[PDB]
Amino acid sequence: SIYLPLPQADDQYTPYFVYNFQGERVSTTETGVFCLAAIPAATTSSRYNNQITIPSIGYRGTLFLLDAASWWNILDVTQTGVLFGQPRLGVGVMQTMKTLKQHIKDYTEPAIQKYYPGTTNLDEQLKQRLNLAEGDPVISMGDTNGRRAALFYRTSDEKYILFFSTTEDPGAQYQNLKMLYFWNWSYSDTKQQFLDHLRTVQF
Amino acid sequence: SIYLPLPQADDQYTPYFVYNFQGERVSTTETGVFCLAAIPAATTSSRYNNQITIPSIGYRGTLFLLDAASWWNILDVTQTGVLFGQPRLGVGVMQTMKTLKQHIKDYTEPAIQKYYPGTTNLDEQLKQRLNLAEGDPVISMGDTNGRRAALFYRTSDEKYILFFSTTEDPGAQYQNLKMLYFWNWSYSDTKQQFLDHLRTVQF
Repeated sequence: SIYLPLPQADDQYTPYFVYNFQGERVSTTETGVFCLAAIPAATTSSRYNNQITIPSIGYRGTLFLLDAASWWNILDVTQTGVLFGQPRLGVGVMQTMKTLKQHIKDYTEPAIQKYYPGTTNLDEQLKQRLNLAEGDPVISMGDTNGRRAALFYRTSDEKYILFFSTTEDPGAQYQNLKMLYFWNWSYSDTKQQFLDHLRTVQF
Repeated sequence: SIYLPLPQADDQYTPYFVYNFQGERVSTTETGVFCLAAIPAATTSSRYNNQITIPSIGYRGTLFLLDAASWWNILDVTQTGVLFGQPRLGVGVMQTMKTLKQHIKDYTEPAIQKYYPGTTNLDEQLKQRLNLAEGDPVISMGDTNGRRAALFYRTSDEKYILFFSTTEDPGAQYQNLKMLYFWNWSYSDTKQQFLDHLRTVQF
């Protein structure tokens, strides 16, 4: 019936992970073809404080490197999360986290990889907090500053987990953190390439 | 039944400008009760380069100050814009720009003011591009860095215009600009208060 508020909207078929107004598939190979917008949710387990100097996220193995940091955040974007399409498309919000379930396990999409613990170079305690299973979907992302991050789908509890570091304490209640948009980051892009490629405004 | 992509969705009644999980009214007096998320649309006329040292936005005659700047942006958020509700609500996206038309002219809402040209200190060229009418809705906003901005509803063509400055040229095709989230900024808040009050994560 109602579709607003969006978290309450009924499921709808969406043709592809990213699609245009003609219903055609838009490949996820390029940087910036989808944007994650959300009010993330945090719990007492979200904030992890320890310096990790050569952090990585592993996938099926190989990996993508992350910036060294002391503040690690495991946030849930399942309830309010939406994906905006690449700006040239004009599609705006073209998935909710619920509709995205139709495509999150589509390993054929270049953006989506299978999580691999073995090449994930993170503290033991942090891996424990992530509570992921080998093969869970993982997506390379970056914020608007080019700070690499990962979006996971934790299949065991059907939660979309946004994992990223911050330069400073986000606060015990996450009061300090002012969230940024996250955009998909191609596996072949360096940080400079990601920033150069990224568009956030339709022209 | 079909609401994605969102720009195409049929209008739906929404009870209030901001509302909770069961449709009850939420006051807009405080900072950070709503968030504008969009992929804005730009044209050649969107970008204006001139240094303005004491820029202000006037409303009914009084005003709110903006940061001194030389790069001015008049962007259209009608196509993809949505409003997320305050994080404590867990309500997520609760208006589209189309549904928002139901409430945008509700001057009883504390967040919404009537635009007044007389106390708006910007030059003729900028005012000409804004193309506003006295009394058009204006909302004081800020980005996640606490940079004050204005969201306007130009009643004449029913377009939502986001007006803000940048520190550098966004580019001829807006290629350089990486958009930030914008949150409502209470008329009684200083920049420090806006940043202190603002929450972008639910705990």
